Amino acid sequence: WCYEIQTEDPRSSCLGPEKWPGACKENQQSPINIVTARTKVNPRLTPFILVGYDQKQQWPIKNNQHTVEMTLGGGACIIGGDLPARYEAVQLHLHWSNGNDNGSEHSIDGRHFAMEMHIVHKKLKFAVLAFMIEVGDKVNKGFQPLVEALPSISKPHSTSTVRESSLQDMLPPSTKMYTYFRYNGSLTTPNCDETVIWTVYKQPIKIHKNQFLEFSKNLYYDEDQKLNMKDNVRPLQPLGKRQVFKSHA
Amino acid sequence: WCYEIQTEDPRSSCLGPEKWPGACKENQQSPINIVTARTKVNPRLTPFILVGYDQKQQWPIKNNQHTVEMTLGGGACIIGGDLPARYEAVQLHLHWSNGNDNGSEHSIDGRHFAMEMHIVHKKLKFAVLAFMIEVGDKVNKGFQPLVEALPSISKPHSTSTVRESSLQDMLPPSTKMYTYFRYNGSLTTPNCDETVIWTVYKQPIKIHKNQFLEFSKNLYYDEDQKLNMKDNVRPLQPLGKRQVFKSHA
Ligand SMILES: [Zn+2]
Ligand SMILES: [Zn+2]
Repeated sequence: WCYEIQTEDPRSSCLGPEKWPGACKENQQSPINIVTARTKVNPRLTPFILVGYDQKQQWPIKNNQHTVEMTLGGGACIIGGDLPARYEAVQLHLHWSNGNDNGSEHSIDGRHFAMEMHIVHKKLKFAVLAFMIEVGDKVNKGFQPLVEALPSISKPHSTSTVRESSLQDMLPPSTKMYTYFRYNGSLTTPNCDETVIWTVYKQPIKIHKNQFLEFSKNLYYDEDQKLNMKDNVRPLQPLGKRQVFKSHA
Repeated sequence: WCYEIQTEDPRSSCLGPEKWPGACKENQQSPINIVTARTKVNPRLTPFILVGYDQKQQWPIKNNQHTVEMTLGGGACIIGGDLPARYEAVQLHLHWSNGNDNGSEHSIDGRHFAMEMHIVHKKLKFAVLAFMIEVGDKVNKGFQPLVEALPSISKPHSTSTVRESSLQDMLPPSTKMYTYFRYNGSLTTPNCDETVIWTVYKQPIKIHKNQFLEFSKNLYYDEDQKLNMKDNVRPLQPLGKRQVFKSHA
């Protein structure tokens, strides 16, 4: 399987998003488009309890042929937030594109952002905290460790390490983590298992244009390093019957 | 009203703890002694949601004639933790003594620590988060801002400001804020209103001996600066009928 952009090469054809196996063709899929005015409020959607996000560590990263995957291994976890149980933070990655728009998978009122960061949590089924990233005129110190380590994982399957930093510094301030949307869905990559509880935050994280451009300039999809990594996003999926909730009243 | 140590001067007598007015003589009072083995577990006592503790600020402090009071004004608040509603963080202060023991008001299994920090929250009746402080061989950077500003509030009613810092850096890591004790009680200073929900944490905060000694060496109880501030603790109160809960099973 590969993203649309990967099937543009005359030779070496492979399965585009429209031809993905597994549960990819099912009913409840992700991403989705959030229509703010149609969301129902649910009081129970109170801010999450972040355990271990304040711990600085050396995070092992790698180019997994689809994105930059940063392994967390349970050094942190989330409790509460109307979740069924406690979830251990397993990994983190991002989806991005060419410009300031049409780079995020989900969209809030038809608007796409520059990138989208996904924090996957394994039920101690999947709790994925999705954040939108916007490009700004200010350097975001919290994203510096990741940016600096990209030049090392240029080649697919490369492995490296990010200097001492915490998950907290990458996320927006806690006073901005009040408003979010919640809905049942699935992974946005094969086999697209429909066992995910999504939490997409309203407030985006802001990084500088140069930190942004650094991703596609350094990462590659293939061994020969001919295709720079970008447009690694899956197109919007139909809402179907499910409802999308908002933490706010 | 004044603490025991203040009634030792031959002249100028005033109301010691045993002669405090208001609700001070009532049934449900604080501090108390926590007997770990007699505490009942309550699942609902999950970690608190800290809102705004990660925000660095210039905190206005003052010697309020009884301790160092650091005003927070609601820049932060707590939600959850089986509390009835959301509580706004109003102020912070400490109680201390002469040595590594017998300096904390509460005690865990008859053991007292060097100091005790109180974070008061106004119901948006009172939610007070109490932390024990232990003296160690390592400098605690998070406590540096407060220590440096003590030399300024030496005189009673003095006012000053603490350099940019956050409430978070003073508290122990989140992975250590799982275990705590909860019980109904009151303020430990007149008028001793019995409208407090206490949360005393098991894991103490560690500061250097020199940061410790800095408190009594700099603060004074009186205008003429004759009595250094220490032993500003109230003696243990009888448990009575109420039960003390533990977050852990
Ligand atoms: Zn993803
Ligand atoms: Zn107190």
